[PDB]
Amino acid sequence: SLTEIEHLVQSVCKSYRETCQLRLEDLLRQRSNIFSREEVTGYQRKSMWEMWERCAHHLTEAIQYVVEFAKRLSGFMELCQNDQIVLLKAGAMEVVLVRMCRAYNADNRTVFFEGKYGGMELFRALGCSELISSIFDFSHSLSALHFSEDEIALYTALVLINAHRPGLQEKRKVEQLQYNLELAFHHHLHKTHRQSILAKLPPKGKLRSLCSQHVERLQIFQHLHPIVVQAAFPPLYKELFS
Ligand SMILES: O=C(O)c1ccc(/N=C/c2c(-c3c(Cl)cccc3C(F)(F)F)noc2-c2cc[nH]c2)cc1
Repeated sequence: SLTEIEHLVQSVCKSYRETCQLRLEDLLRQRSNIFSREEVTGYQRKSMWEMWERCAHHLTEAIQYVVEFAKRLSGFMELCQNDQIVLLKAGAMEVVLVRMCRAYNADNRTVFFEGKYGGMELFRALGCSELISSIFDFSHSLSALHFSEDEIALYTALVLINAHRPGLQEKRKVEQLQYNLELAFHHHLHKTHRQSILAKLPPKGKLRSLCSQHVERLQIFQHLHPIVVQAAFPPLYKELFS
């Protein structure tokens, strides 16, 4: 049934639109709005721990939007809670990292952060320059594809719905969702004459390794300087915080 796959594309893109935080038109319109040298120095002089508090708050919010995205994916709520948590634990921050490329400007290597665009030197006080550089580099590689909003929506749905995640109890049910999302993505790329991006997408293991380094650093900061989380998803919170 072709209309079932067309309906799936529509529903995935709708969930993405309802959870994507900033509209692409707003991000693009703000590209000329760049932090001044005075404003960059103000961020660099902030305590590591204040920048950590700010970034942790932004990342928690971003994860929560990804959870809402997943909750609206067809069939996700029909998975058992164990498998929902397995998939979100493994993939929600990977989706956050992919979503960042929308807010990245490859021409001056800046990201939209707290209302204006700034380079990675904005984050100097965190003392994480290698991680920050890796995140910027990863956003650069995606942004060069000119990833469309529907491409991000369908691709990030597949980042989440991955039947190979260790620990799933109902692997056949996740497989069925994955196959339908794969078909939705590939059908959409053919319709829009964008199958050329398939060979240019991040290779196997690159997003995994970047996310692993990223979450490891967040866990170190949270151990040294715990933040208060506006916790909305107790089963997921319990897996990440201790
Ligand atoms: O509302 C809720 O219940 C809820 C629950 C969990 C949330 N995020 C957990 C985080 C964090 C993280 C962040 Cl975002 C900030 C500070 C410290 C961390 C730390 F690393 F300590 F966990 N990093 O990766 C994840 C993650 C989530 C799914 N897969 C990976 C957010 C909101």
